[PDB]
Amino acid sequence: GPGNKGSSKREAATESGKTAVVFSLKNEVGGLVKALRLFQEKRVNMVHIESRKSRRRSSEVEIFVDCECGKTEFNELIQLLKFQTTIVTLNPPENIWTEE
Amino acid sequence: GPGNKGSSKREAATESGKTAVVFSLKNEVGGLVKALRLFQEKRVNMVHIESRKSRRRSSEVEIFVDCECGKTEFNELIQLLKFQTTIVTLNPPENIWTEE
Ligand SMILES: N[C@@H](Cc1ccccc1)C(=O)O
Ligand SMILES: N[C@@H](Cc1ccccc1)C(=O)O
Repeated sequence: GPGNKGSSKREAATESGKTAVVFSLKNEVGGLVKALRLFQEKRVNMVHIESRKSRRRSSEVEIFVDCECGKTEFNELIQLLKFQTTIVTLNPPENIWTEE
Repeated sequence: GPGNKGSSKREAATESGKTAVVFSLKNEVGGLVKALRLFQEKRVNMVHIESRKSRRRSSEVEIFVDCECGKTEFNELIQLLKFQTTIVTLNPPENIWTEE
């Protein structure tokens, strides 16, 4: 039975998609690592990360995290992130582009 | 070697500048948080962060971290970062070039 062939195996996938969420936190040191460690807990790797800091004396800053993961996993992760801070923006900042 | 009790009431803002370093790590999940937690240890906040992922099947990825801190503190931090991975790129001056 086993050991016969199996040199190649195709895994099914539910198409492809991306997820992104804007997470806000205090401009404290290490605030970002606590936000990203949650992604590590769910074993979700990020593909892009960008932080924006305003000079309007804002105590809080917005950090954009882009990652690819299942929508269910994503929703669960977002719910955990929402615990730390209220997230009302779940859209990417396509308004601002970067040279990259 | 603990010092004596005292307080530094002398401060100077004569020295000012920015620091940046390119830190490379494996494309593992949570690799970035370990890199950034070191900044937290030195109480260094980052002002900009950007990660680059290639599709050339590179096991390692390069993450750019920009922060403002003392040069001495920065050098010490870099030395700690160098422990985790060899860093040969330290924000090179690609703006100018020479043909020596
Ligand atoms: N994929 C790695 C490195 C990385 C961080 C952020 C953006 C892109 C890549 C991680 O999740 O730690
Ligand atoms: N200043 C905060 C948030 C931040 C992260 C990265 C870039 C800019 C700001 C921190 O160091 O966690």
